Amino acid sequence: AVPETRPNHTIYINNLNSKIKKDELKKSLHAIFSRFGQILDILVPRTRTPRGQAFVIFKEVSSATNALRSMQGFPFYDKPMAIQYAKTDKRIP
RNA sequence: GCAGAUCUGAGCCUGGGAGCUCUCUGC
Repeated sequence: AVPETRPNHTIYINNLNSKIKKDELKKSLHAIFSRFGQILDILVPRTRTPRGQAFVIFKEVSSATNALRSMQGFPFYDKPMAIQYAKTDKRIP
């Protein structure tokens, strides 16, 4: 899937390491992405099979923008993160 | 209904994974 996106509060990360427990994955994504700004939630959706996908919802769009740029392709648990803006913002105002 | 659960529950769809349904648990 290669959808048209535009900046919003939420980034979509895939190519994550599927061997990492979901609770540890959430804590590690929080620790590394909180440098860019306040995080409202981190979602790791349950899929029929493990697929290495997560969403990080930032309080400010600028935080998402800087995280997307800075962390694109960066190793996380020995795999390069692939990052996009979310197709549809997951923030709940 | 809401929230969770599978490399540690399942059937599909897909066949270059942001898909669907079920089952189970709590409320």
